[PDB]
Amino acid sequence: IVGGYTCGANTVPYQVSLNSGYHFCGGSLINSQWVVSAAHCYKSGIQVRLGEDNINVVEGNEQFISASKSIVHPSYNSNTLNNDIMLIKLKSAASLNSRVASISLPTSCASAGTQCLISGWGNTKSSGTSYPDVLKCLKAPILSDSSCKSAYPGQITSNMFCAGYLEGGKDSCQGDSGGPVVCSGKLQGIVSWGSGCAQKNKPGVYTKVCNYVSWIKQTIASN
Ligand SMILES: [Ca+2]
Repeated sequence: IVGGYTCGANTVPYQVSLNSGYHFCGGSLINSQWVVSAAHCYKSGIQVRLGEDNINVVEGNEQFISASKSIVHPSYNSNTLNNDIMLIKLKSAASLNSRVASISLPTSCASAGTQCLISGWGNTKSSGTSYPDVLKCLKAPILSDSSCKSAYPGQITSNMFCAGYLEGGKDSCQGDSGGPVVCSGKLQGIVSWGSGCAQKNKPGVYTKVCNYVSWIKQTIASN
């Protein structure tokens, strides 16, 4: 997260870290056994880390649970990043408490202009590299479909939205990938892609979760 703030320990209790020996992506807990992340975050041997603030210190509220199964969207296209969404099932149910909680799925898609909360342990610099140990947060508005398509001509599908600040300075970034965009208490986006981070006229692009709620529910009902 570039141009964000320290969230505060466990105030984003649905935020997970995916770990394969190191943090490599975010995710969102949607019930005690299931995490939503980005398909471009797929790898084998994922451990889900719940209840994290400082990802490099055991602070006492963590739950580490290995993935039992990953399910990349059937229509995920790694070339265009269309359908950039994946489900991860946990080997055991998380213990839900004040610091480890699920985030609601949307029933209807989010309004343009809605201020949303994006979070993660990704890079905090535009130009250069610095990865934080504690969870960072950013409040960012959903941009219009027209400004999104103008920013990335030919590349925006109906399964994507832009959020952020056209002037630059505030954005998600590498390492935030797969993490949540929460609007009005619902998981509306997944951190997916963008040209650089926090650059003028190059906002963040997010998976539009509301297009996926039928597939999420049918998948969780069968696995
Ligand atoms: Ca920790």
